[PDB]
Amino acid sequence: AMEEAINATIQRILRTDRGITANQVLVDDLGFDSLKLFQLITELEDEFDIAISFRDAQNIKTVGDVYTSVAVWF
Repeated sequence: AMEEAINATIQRILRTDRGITANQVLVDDLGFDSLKLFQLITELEDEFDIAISFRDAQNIKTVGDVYTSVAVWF
């Protein structure tokens, strides 16, 4: 639900219909680069009306880490 929305945002940014799962490494598995990671953080801040610290954004490695970064607000 929250997760489905995060997956949709991930898919929109990467322009893919591939399935998204919590174990996927953003860079190694999904092909995020620095621009697309910036898009992800800022899109989610705007989508969910939340804020994610730079430090936490730095430390996000997997899809699951993205879920728990948003989950803390809900």
